[PDB]
Amino acid sequence: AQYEDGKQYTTLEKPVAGAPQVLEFFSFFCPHCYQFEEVLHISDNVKKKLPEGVKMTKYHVNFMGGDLGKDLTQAWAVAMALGVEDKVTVPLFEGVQKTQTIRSASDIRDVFINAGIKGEEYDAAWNSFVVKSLVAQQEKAAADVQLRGVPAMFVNGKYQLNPQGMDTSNMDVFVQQYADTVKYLSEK
Repeated sequence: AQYEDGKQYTTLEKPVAGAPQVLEFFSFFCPHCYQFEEVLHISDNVKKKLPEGVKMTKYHVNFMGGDLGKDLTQAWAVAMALGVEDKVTVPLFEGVQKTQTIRSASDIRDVFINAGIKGEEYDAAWNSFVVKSLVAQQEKAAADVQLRGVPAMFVNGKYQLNPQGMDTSNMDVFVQQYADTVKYLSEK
């Protein structure tokens, strides 16, 4: 058929109860994640095709970058808690991978301050238990899909996107196929 298990997607042996409808994992240290987000715009192309009432969730991972990697997962929790993901995603990626001006937790915080988040507001969130629970949620989600690498995307806790089984191509047909596959999976 057009969409096939083992081709554009695979099926989790252990489906995840209560999982987000569309769940993406990434790291700000991850070179292909930079490409996915800043060049291919995978997240945004997926959203433009998602059915009504389907939300996208995006989580950061710890296993790249050591201490700074964990700081970035905690900062991503802060972004989620404050609802400023669309203000910090580009400067965090560029800070880590383009300019390489993000080397410490303070450097991460600078991105938020420069983006207009008040210092008080960032620090209260950073130190909050709401943020510690959001870090834990991100780690738990990774365990639940038995995550091995990033970038990665899962639909309804049952299906895993398999870009390896899609076209190389014009980047753009790849992106289109990826977004079309997510939409098919969401309706499955």
